[PDB]
Amino acid sequence: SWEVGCGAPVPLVKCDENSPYRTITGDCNNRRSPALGAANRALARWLPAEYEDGLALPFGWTQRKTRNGFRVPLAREVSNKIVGYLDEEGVLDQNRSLLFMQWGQIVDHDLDFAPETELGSNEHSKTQCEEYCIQGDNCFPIMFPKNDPKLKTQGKCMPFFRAGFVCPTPPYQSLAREQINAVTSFLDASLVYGSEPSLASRLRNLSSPLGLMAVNQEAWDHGLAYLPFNNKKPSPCEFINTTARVPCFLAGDFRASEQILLATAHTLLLREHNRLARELKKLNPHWNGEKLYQEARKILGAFIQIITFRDYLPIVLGSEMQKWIPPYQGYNNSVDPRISNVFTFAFRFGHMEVPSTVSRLDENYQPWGPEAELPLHTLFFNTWRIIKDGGIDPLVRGLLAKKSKLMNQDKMVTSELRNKLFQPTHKIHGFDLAAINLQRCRDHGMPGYNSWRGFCGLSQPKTLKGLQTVLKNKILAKKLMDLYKTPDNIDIWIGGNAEPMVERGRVGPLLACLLGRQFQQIRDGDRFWWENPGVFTEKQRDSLQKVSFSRLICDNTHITKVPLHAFQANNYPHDFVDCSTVDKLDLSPWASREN
Ligand code: HEM
Ligand SMILES: *[C@@H]1O[C@H](CO)[C@@H](O[C@@H]2O[C@H](CO)[C@@H](O)[C@H](O)[C@H]2NC(C)=O)[C@H](O)[C@H]1NC(C)=O
Ligand SMILES: *[C@@H]1O[C@H](CO)[C@@H](O)[C@H](O)[C@H]1NC(C)=O
Ligand SMILES: *[C@@H]1O[C@H](CO)[C@@H](O)[C@H](O)[C@H]1NC(C)=O
Ligand SMILES: *[C@@H]1O[C@H](CO)[C@@H](O)[C@H](O)[C@H]1NC(C)=O
Ligand SMILES: O=N[O-]
Ligand SMILES: [Ca+2]
Ligand SMILES: [Zn+2]
Repeated sequence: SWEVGCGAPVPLVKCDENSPYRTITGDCNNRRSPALGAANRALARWLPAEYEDGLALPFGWTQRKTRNGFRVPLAREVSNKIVGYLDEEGVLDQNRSLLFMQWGQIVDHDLDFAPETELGSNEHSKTQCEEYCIQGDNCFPIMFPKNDPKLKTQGKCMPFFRAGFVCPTPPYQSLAREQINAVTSFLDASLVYGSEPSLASRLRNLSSPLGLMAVNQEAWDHGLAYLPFNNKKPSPCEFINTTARVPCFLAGDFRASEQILLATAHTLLLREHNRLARELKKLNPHWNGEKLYQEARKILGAFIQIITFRDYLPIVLGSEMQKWIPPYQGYNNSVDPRISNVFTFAFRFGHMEVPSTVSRLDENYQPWGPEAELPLHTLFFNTWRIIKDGGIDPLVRGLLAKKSKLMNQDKMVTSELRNKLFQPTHKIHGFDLAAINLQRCRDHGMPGYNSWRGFCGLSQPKTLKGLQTVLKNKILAKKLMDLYKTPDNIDIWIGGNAEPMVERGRVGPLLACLLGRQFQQIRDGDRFWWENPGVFTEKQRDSLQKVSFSRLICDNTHITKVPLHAFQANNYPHDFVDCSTVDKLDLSPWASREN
């Protein structure tokens, strides 16, 4: 009927239908449709894109173009009036560790990245957006409202660049603009291994045939490995401390250095690979490098899948888990495994779970030195604090022993992200992630709040009194109505995040539906789902049932006291046990004898 062919990246690699291992690109997962859930393709559209001109321009682009007859509010104004708060006292989640926040971010980076556009190589267009706050082409600046403190110290706007779109990088489309997913849609450790062959090979330790990943040679961690440095310049991790001059790390995912606990999580995954691979080699001395790498990569992918679906999702979705993600029934080649455009906003519920400080703790899980607790904003693109301030062990104790922020209708996003965010190319701790999220919703042509309520079979408030009942909050509903005029116009990120949480979950009804549908699809539409008969043996699944974040720590750090349930709020030493009492990963079922 139409032309579902459009594609410049058209990697169309040769599919080995006999391959026991994933491609890096995610091609060849679906036999009938080989590019399905592959990287560098369009994000899936669950609903048609909504742009000001029907094609590509965001709502808010043209000041004289209403949405449903109302001006859309400035992203930064919604952020100041609704998302911001002063008092960090009483904000912490009494039953979620900081690792619950951190694992969310890890799983997100595995599933989606819509990278900002670039046109040429060296343009004035780049700085002209920052410098002159001029809207045009892929410059879509976040303008400050009249009373904004940042107007006094930071100029007229926050620079913002439109997300890249599929087919051309620069020329527009006759159909609607579709944003790219740069990573594999499968939950497959693409953030450890990469989603492009090139990056994927640039990262491996080929030198030895042991199937190990490439490590920092310039620096080490009390025996244990560092991610290699990206020695590309200019380095944002260098720029935040020109003295220490420590570059960003080099991971499967370009975002790995964005904050120090992400860099930490990633470090442990570079590690557990090698712990697994070496264990494989001891157990299978005949196996070559490929076999150890590919088999190592496949055990790590299975680890992330299990932690995500057994430990993480049930305490996000709560009473709604069983409704959207019922027990697995095997692989369904008819399920669309693509990450949706809306999911990339839904999964940003995580921004409301980030607390204002990060701690380094000791063996007695006590403050580590005199500057043990640090403000989050000092830790963006910060690699020097890991290398020159005691490696990742003290940060990992913090992940276990400290708590996530709880989402709160009156305390949504900490000022560490809402006012002090650091972005590369940009020299300030002065960005607003909430404002960015709202601007990006529009950039991506997102349907409004009630389109999504409708999509999920939920009520669609049309008046102030309607909104008050759905949000169970008069003041929040009144502020949203003063800004948006109609609930139809509420940006999905703030609409979804404003809903009271479901019984025993950390998101409201709308997000539970959007997140739950996506997670159900990425499991059921995945030919390499760990539990799909023929991916792993009866005996391996008995032994993969064993895996744990508690054990991943024990086995790749010098930490010897851990919680059993590492995502729940754990207080030392009362809710902690010694590592010996924690089920280990019995690799005996990977034992190969072919003689
Ligand atoms: C300190 C922690 C974090 C920082 C500094 C951070 C920062 C960012 C930034 C700068 C973006 C890009 C925004 C844009 O340009 O539109 C982003 C996107 C995102 N963040 Fe966060 N974030 C954090 C934690 C989390 C957590 C905990 C989650 C989930 C549980 C999460 C999920 C996402 C998702 C899904 C996106 C969109 C990814 C895409 O491009 O497809 N983040 N984050
Ligand atoms: C790939 O792995 C090899 C073997 O594990 C690494 O070579 C070793 O490097 C360290 C320090 O550079 C030495 O302490 C070991 O004794 C070396 N062993 C051997 C057998 O060479 C090599 O550095 C790794 N390569 C990269 C680029 O990360
Ligand atoms: C830069 O790092 C050095 C250690 O290399 C540290 O002593 C110094 O305090 C750092 N400065 C800043 C501003 O972070
Ligand atoms: C496979 O997926 C499609 C679409 O979700 C569904 O209609 C079909 O019945 C599924 N097959 C099974 C056995 O569930
Ligand atoms: C804390 O969370 C866990 C799930 O991780 C749950 O089983 C437990 O009941 C919760 N504890 C409290 C005190 O609410
Ligand atoms: O995508 N990082 O939050
Ligand atoms: Ca992936
Ligand atoms: Zn700047």
